[PDB]
Amino acid sequence: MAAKVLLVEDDRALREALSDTLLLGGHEFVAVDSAEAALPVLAREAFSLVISDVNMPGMDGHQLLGLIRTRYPHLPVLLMTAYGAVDRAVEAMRQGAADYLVKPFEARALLDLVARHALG
Ligand SMILES: [Ca+2]
Repeated sequence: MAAKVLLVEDDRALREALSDTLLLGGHEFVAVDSAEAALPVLAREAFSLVISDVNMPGMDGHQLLGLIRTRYPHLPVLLMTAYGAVDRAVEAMRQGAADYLVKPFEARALLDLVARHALG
């Protein structure tokens, strides 16, 4: 029943709360703080789902998205952001993001997102 979730979030505080929720739902995860840190991990381990922040000190989530859609065509990706914008949400969906999330969102919503979108 478990999913293995890659979590990409530069905010310490939100990263830990999201990890706490994932565990609550019986889910394996790896948490990194940058898209640049996510790429080595994506080549080491298979994941059922990627959840990435959009605004990060480095490569941004839209660039990580297009990069995951290239190398891992099977991998669902959720984008989350504090600064939502309609045009960029449209572009992420057009590129095959599973969802485009404006922060914040309750822990039970994140577990429903994983169930709706993770492989398995
Ligand atoms: Ca950020």
